[PDB]
Amino acid sequence: QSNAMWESKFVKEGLTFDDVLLVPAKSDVLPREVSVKTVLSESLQLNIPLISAGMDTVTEADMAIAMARQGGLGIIHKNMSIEQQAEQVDKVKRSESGVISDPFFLTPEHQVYDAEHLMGKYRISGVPVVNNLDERKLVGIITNRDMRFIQDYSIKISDVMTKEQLITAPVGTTLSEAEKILQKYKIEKLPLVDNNGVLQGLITIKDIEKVIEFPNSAKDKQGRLLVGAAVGVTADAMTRIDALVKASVDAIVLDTAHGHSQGVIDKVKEVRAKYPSLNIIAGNVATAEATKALIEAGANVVKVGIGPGSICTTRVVAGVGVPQLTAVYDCATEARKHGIPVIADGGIKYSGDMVKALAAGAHVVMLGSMFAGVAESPGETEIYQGRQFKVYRGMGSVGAMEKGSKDRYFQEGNKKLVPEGIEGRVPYKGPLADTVHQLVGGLRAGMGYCGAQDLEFLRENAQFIRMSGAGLLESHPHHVQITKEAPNYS
Amino acid sequence: QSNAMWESKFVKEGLTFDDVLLVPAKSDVLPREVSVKTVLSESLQLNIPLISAGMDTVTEADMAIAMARQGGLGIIHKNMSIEQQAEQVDKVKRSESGVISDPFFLTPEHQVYDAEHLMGKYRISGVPVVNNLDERKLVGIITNRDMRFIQDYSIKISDVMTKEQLITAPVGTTLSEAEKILQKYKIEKLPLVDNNGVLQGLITIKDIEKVIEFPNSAKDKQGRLLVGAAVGVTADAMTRIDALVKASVDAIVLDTAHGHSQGVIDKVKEVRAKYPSLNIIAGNVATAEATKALIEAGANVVKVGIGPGSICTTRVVAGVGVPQLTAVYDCATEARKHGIPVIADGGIKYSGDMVKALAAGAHVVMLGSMFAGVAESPGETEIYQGRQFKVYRGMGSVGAMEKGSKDRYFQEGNKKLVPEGIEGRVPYKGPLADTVHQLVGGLRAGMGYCGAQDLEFLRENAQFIRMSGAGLLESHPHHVQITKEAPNYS
Amino acid sequence: QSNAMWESKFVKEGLTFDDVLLVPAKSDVLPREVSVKTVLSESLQLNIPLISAGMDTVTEADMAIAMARQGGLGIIHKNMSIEQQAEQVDKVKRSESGVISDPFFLTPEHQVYDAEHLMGKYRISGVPVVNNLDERKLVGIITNRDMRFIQDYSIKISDVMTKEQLITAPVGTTLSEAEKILQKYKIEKLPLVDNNGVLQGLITIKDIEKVIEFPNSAKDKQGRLLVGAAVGVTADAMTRIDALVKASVDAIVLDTAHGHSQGVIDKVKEVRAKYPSLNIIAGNVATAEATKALIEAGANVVKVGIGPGSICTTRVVAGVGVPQLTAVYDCATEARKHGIPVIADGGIKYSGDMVKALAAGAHVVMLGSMFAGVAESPGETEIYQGRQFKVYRGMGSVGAMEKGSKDRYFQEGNKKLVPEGIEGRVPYKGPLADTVHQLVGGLRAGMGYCGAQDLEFLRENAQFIRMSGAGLLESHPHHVQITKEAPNYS
Amino acid sequence: QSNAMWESKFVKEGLTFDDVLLVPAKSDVLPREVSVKTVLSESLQLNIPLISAGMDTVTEADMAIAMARQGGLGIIHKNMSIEQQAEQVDKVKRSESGVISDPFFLTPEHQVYDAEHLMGKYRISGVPVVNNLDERKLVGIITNRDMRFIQDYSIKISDVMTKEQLITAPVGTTLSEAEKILQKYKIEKLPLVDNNGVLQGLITIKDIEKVIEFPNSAKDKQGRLLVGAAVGVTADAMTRIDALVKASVDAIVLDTAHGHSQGVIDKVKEVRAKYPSLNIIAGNVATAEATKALIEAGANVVKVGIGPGSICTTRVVAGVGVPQLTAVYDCATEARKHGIPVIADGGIKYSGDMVKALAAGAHVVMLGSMFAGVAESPGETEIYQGRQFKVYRGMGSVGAMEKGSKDRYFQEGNKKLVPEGIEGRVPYKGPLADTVHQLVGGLRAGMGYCGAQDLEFLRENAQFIRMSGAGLLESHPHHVQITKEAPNYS
Repeated sequence: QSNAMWESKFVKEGLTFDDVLLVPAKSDVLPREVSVKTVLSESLQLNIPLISAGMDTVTEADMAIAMARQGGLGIIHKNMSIEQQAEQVDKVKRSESGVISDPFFLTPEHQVYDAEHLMGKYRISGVPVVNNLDERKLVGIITNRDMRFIQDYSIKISDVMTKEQLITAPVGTTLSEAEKILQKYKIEKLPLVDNNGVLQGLITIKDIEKVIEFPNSAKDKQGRLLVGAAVGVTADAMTRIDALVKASVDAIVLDTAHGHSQGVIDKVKEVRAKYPSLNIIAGNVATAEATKALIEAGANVVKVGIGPGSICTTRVVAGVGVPQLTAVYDCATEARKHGIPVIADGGIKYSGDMVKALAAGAHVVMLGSMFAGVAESPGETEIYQGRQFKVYRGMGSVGAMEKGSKDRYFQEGNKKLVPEGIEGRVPYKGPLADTVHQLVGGLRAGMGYCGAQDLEFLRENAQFIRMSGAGLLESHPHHVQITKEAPNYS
Repeated sequence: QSNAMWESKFVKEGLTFDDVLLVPAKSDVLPREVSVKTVLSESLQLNIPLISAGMDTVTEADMAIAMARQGGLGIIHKNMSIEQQAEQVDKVKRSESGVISDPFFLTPEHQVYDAEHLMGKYRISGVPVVNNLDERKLVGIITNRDMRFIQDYSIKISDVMTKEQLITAPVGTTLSEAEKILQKYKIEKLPLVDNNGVLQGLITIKDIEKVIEFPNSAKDKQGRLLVGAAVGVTADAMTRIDALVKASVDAIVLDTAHGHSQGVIDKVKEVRAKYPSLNIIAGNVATAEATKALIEAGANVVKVGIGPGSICTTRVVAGVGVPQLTAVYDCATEARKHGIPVIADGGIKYSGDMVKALAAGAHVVMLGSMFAGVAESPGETEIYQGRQFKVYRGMGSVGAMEKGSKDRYFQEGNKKLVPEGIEGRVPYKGPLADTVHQLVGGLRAGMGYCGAQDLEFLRENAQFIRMSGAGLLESHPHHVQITKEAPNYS
Repeated sequence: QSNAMWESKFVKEGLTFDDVLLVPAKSDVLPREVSVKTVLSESLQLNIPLISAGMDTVTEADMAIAMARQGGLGIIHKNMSIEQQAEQVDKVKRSESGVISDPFFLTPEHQVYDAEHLMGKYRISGVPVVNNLDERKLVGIITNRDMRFIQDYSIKISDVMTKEQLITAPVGTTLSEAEKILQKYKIEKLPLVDNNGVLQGLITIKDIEKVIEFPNSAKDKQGRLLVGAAVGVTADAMTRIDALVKASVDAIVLDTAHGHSQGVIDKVKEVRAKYPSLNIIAGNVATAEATKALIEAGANVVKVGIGPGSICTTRVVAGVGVPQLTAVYDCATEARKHGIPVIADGGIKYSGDMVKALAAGAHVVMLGSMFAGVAESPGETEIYQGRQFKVYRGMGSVGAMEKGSKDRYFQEGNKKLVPEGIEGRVPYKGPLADTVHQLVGGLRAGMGYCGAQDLEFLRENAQFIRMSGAGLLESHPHHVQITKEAPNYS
Repeated sequence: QSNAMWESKFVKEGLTFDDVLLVPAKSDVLPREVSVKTVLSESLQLNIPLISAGMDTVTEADMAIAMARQGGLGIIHKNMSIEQQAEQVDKVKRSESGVISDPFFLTPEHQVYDAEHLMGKYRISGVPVVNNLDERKLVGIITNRDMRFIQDYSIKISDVMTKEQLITAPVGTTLSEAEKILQKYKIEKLPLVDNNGVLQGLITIKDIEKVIEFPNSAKDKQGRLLVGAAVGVTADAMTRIDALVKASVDAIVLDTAHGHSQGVIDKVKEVRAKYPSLNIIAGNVATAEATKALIEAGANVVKVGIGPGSICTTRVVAGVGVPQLTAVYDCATEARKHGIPVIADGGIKYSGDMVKALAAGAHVVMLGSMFAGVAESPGETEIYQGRQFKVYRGMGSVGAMEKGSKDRYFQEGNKKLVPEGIEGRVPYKGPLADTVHQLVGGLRAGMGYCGAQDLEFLRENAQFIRMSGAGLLESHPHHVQITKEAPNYS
């Protein structure tokens, strides 16, 4: 077939969110009752199908805590040093239930400075103290309550801790039973020791009251919040990866602009080979062939989308891409054959778009722009025309690339950059929870319409219908002047 | 066929009003002579193919009176209490010919307050008086003319009514013969009694002069204006329905966002089972399958459209919908097999759109936005830039849902809403009659072009032709500066 | 085939000017050398494929003179009385060579008032005088030169005409030979008489110098400018037609909004039957079937287009129409079978559009909006933002209908109108000739590209290629700021 | 097949840049390593696939020097006299290595005026002097250093040149060896003479240091910069061509609006016949048939595109054209059969567009608008709203045609023009090099995505995917406010 490539140049046709509507269907299930949980793997389980993009304007520790608390996942960005990125991961892991099996501790010879340091770093209200670092016999605890009486923090621990026997509990004490012990004895902390009195761990009422406050939290087997981390394909990738895995990261995202590059495929094999059980998310790919190549290399999740991002110019400057809905569907067709979930990354303006990507076969969606004006996002708020804004930049933008996204665009050494992205700003949105509430609300409605009691049914079942540009103008509100909008719509 | 659902995801294609034009055809019938009447059922017969949407910004008693007087139908909204909604229905039923068979009456021991109450409630110029409530022997009539001489309304009826024998007439006296009796004896009221003088009814010149004033009125077998009423699927639906049926409502609209929901199907069976002859309009559905399921459940009219409304965000936030012209056609294809009419609800900007929906198979169209700035619509007029406006909100909007449209979106108990609609404003349009005149005028022209002497011919015969976006720009006025517009166009 | 009509509803697809480009082709012919002439019939022959629409804002006598002088045809509108419309036709016929065979004349007993009247009415510089009305012996001529010495015009002709034998010439003297006689004897007028001296006719240097000034003029066999006239389908149509034919009109346009109406078909048969040789243009039709029905009724030209006009709302308000390029092609396919030419009426914004309509099979195009700001058009110039404007209204607009276009919309008696058109304004364009120069220039270029030495080759040969909306944005100028435009483009 | 032409009128469908995206593919090659060189012929070899359009607002000598220095090609425009155009070509040829084999020289009897003239004309820092014009024995050199001591330039050379034996070198001395000789003896000039001392040539450090400064330069076998020149089809074409060939032009562009015109085909045969080895670029053509006809006539490169230009109105005014991507593909399909390269001329807004045209089969792209605001372009900078602009006009614009582009539009003698183009302005872009850097950068990224190590692989391999208008809005940045843009994007 000498001329086959040449003749098939223009045959393919793609579709995106605005070309298409979901067709309503026979439904015995109400929006209220549907299940929105998704399993990306046995060690990664979300209560909502949402991930925040690793981007320096989108996700850092607080955003990751917030997302995890709602049931989704944050991906900490790589535009910081290895020490810095692993420190962020650790903060997220230790937000709740973090010191139960692996406590920090001090000796009476440390200064109050150290105790202030740990408490502020992890937001944990007390620090257990041991006789020395070898034996680790618990001698007492310095807490936030002890702290308010201390003026100069340069003093040694032994001076501020007045002994009284404090209530401790055996190893493997559990939240539910710690809940009554704290209640019964009227205490906020519960050190865990063995029969020899050696400190094994610590439980706080925060650990307990956070379970009540965020009942939908996405957590590992130990009850700690899930967190992911971005890693590029660079000579230092394994080093970055090593420190992440030691910080108990639940997933890495190997993040590149072209997932089908041999360099990416090799890095995945090399990472899978060193960490057989590590959750590995790899992207971006827009095709079936690319999807199969990442999976065979050992990726256990595949991230889909080339160019669709609100801030990306890849399609404009390089001329390259696939319309996102076709991309998701093309990639989901392949990954389904392997029982592998895909992430739809980029292009989602409204909650409806999310529904469409999930009905096209994605297990989960990853959002940049809808999360950047949110309160937990890294940047602070800027003023334009009296209203508050937050900066949002493409990983392809010159600004982002100077701060270490260069490898993503294969620009890694270059003195003069050629950006695939742009810089912009988004309105301040308030706390993340409210944005998720609307997102999940729109999903529940659509699943209601499509008769899907859970996300699996939705991917396997839901049917779309294509429309014209005139079909799009009908779908939006039209030809009436809008006095007041909604959180779901503009 | 394991993979069939998966592969058919993107095959369907929809069309809306702007994608399409009607093809002109051999015509011996002029616009002037065509028949625009439609039968939704033997007990529901419209002289124009128009219904006003039950929405709190669109239809209440006056709008329903106005619509009925022009030949269409109002649907009173449910965003009021059951007492309040049935009271509205009653006002519409009693506007004309309402007391002929079931008169109100008083005894001389009532106060003038009561007489003022009835006259103001029904806009009827006089109140018959009977000796007591059991016998009901007519002793006389207090009228608007008697009223102008009364200062304090706290006084008893017996004091103000000076006896003179008044002209009465036998039962079953008819408008045409009442017309000459009032004329012959020079009177405005004509009580109806039996041989024992027991009040049976009342006829007024208003009853007579309204037939002359609105020759196209849509009326039941008794000559009273038709009226419909909205009912949601709620634990209290039957209660609401019971009071409506007792107020002589001609149709209920069971109104939900997803008509294909099992909960809706069951409610229809349950209502059909209790009221075999009640006119039951059920929606909304966008498909053939949904249409068949409502009909088998006992719906005798089906209402079509998901998302197309000027104020709806359903398609944007939930991602769900079908382009309205395809929806109408898909649903009309199914209902035709059963001899069941469909209503096209939502999306109509211009009179031409109306024609297209009817040629696509709808028996009738239901309009929200084109009727909201009209004088008879419930809200009053707001000022923006010196011009008068009227508020118009989607039943999906937060505002509407707080006032009781929540059940429509399956949000019925929810503390935090996720709206499918938005709030806006429309220009004040003057009296309803002028808007209907243009609507019906555009319909008559199109039927002229398509060679259709009536609406049936139009549904069975008319052919469309699809066009591009460039085809749409040609169809509108283009590339000339508009100095003055028209009532039909912008 | 019970369900065939129902299923074929959406199958048809139309195209308009903006959906399509002409494909360039092998060309040995330069723009300069191509022939742009068209034959609508043996008695109607244009040197350019252009007609001005009969509309009260577009064509009256001067516009018709101007158009004819350039090689096209004016259609005088019917929004004036029968006397008035025939008077306009007569002015156009008599502009050049009008008195050669049928001269006006006076007797010495007429007042100078009469002579002033004729000269001003026809713009002819002199009036022949005869002894009396029966014999018609030429006694002399009162001219513009005689006039400048006359103060009071109330005086009798005999008083101002001082006799000198004047040079006359025999009947059937021709322009070329009159040209030398006027030159040889140094005179501006040349009365024509017989051997008995009875006035037969008159020739002026204007008649001669106009042939030189407008070498491309569209003229009848007698050398008089061609003119057309609009006629509606009304009880008075034949009366209007009779006076037109007596004024030597070359064509009538039976003009209706729906050409496929039985009423129009019957009127054409009835007119064809009374005037077998009259040129009859009938429209509007958008289909093949309609085209065949008009032709069999006796129309010898068919006018095509429903809704495409810059000022028409027909498609919006009635929902009715066909995209103009498909309309032209569909109608041209049918008329070609009969050797019948079609006119493309409406929708042409640029000279390129014209080329496309002709390549789609139209013999000629009819322009409203491109001719309304022209100097010869009936309205005068209005001021908006310091620049000069001309009003332009759709025959469907309320304004036009009040002035007698009602029958066109089948509204003929109606107290309350339902308009198919709108009112607007266009910039003042200067003399018509400059607008035609650009129009014809664009046509010559396109015919150059398509390799067409004449219009026939262009209709039979030229191929189009369809494009998207993105194809349209490429075709226009894009993405550069325009400092100065051109007469061909915006 | 009597009716075949008639029925095939609407079947063809075209695509342009915005309808289409490139599909990413398996890639072992990084953007950094890909080869962007193209061979238009053995005597024309570019290091980047870029040509600047011959247009009076785009390319003259400096632009041609700049383009050649970056690896592309300038085409000097024809809107100047033959002397003037050949002088421009000569300046480009002599920028580097121009006097090595064919030196200018003077005799001591010339004035310093002559020496100033040559140095300023060619930007060469010194002028060799010979005893007389026949023998041509080198007696010395007047340089820029000698010049700074001279006040009145009217004096004879012999007076200012103080003799010292100067270092010369044999014929065929090469840059690399001249580089050390200049270094060893500390001199900036190196005259070349034979054994009899007859001046053969000259080498300067500029010749040497330019090779280092512009390592990617596009050069002929002699090491001189490549340059092209525009020629129209006119009675004087050969004369213009003769002087160009004598100035050592590397290519002529026979430039016409319709390449398929017999007049163009004949001119190509006639030019090919007189200059069998001359590089001949001919256009414009949009079709396969036109492409084959130019090639058989002797064109060795074909230039593609009718109407797509940012400033062209051809499609609007003449209605003529083909969407550029289809045009390139249709023409590349034909030329590939002959081993003939095509140029994509017009329509490229962004670097991505460039990639698409090359993947559609073009060997090279030709840019007008992207190069007009560049510093080396002929016009100077205009002020609008405080920012600097550069005028850019279409060769079809009235302005350009008055200055001699008339023949291109077959308007060659015409008193009154009918333009195919428009006049506008573009922002000042700074030095050309920066614009090329971004252009080449975008190309390298796209080739990275498509897995193409060189341009051949890209044409033979790369696959596109079609998208809707909604697909285009996704591809651009969407729905976020842009605070700062990039050089690649807007």
